[PDB]
Amino acid sequence: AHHWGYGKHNGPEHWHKDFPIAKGERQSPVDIDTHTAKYDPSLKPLSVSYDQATSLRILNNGHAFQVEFDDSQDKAVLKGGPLDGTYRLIQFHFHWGSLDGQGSEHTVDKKKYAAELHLTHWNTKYGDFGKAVQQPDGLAVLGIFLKVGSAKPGLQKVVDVLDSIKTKGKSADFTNFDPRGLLPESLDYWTYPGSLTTPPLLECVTWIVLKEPISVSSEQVLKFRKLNFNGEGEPEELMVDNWRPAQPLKNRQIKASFK
Ligand SMILES: NS(=O)(=O)c1nc2ccccc2s1
Ligand SMILES: NS(=O)(=O)c1nc2ccccc2s1
Ligand SMILES: [Zn+2]
Repeated sequence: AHHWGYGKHNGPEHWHKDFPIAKGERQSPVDIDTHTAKYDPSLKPLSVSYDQATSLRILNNGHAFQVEFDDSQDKAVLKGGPLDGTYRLIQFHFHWGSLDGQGSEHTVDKKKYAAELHLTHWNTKYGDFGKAVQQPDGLAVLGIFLKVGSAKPGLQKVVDVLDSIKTKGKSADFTNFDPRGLLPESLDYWTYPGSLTTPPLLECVTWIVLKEPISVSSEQVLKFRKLNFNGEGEPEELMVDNWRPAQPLKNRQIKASFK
């Protein structure tokens, strides 16, 4: 079974041995070189439509924590921007570091942020998530950088439940959470074709990375770092540095929605 992780012996540099697409042509994340990225006037404004979102549950999956949504109908969707059609929000999760100087997956002119939020959506034309990941336009992931400064009020409900899902396989009710409280003011973005950043690393994602980071407090991110990779009663391994480094851009163009 799957035994990949972010440890000293099963981290990103090992993944290719069980997931050979790790060395593929459209892997994520990437470094965003802001001077090479081209303004594309043909891109549209994003439409983030989360007014009817229905969060359900939060889970420690042994790699991160994920907040899951009801994706059995169009409730919270992403449209527009580089996308054709409608993409349903299935879950969000974060990647973060052991200290504030690393944690993001994407980088901007080689700068690493303290963490990165991924809101994961799937293209409804394929009917279910499992079919969507097998298609080059199957997923859209909205990525948002976190820097450490002032607290993010809309994140606090998430941090306050983490004590209850400390170890792998623990979950808790997480209804009535509004993900709009995790967004920055501006929806200016970069976009490029890429992949899932954890195994199976499938090349099925249209990445939309917001230019404006959100600010979270040191206290908030410190609570992320108290989670465990391990299961209950097992030797404690703090859940930190659960990010994949930047991968080769190869023959891909990063486009900007803004001038
Ligand atoms: N990262 S992986 O190729 O999927 C993997 N690494 C390791 C290391 C030790 C035991 C099993 C596995 S499975
Ligand atoms: N980190 S991510 O590219 O947003 C992502 N990776 C995976 C892997 C398996 C299932 C869902 C997702 S969402
Ligand atoms: Zn992710």
